[PDB]
Amino acid sequence: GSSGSSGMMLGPEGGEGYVVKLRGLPWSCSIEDVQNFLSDCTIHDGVAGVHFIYTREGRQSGEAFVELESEDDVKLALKKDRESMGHRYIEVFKSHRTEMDWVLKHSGPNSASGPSSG
Repeated sequence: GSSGSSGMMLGPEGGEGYVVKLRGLPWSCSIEDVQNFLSDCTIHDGVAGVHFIYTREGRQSGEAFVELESEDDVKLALKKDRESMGHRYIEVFKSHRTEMDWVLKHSGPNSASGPSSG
């Protein structure tokens, strides 16, 4: 059985990690709501594992990524799909880390075309 991306540099950068994207979150959604929402999941670094998505203006688009500890967590998170958080509905989306990185760098109200280098 060949599963789990141990690690590789050559070819397609293999630096992804168990992550999930939550949509439909309330404009007042806080790391806490997420942590409890994905209880069945073991978020990595807890609060230090949740990444909310913002617009170029500085608002809460609703999207919010969340890092996990292991694979199982991912499969479990996907179970919280079309869920109900507080007074709204939440939608889980299977995503990797390498992605949550770009989606963020180019999400907040302050991007400035990423870093100087280019």
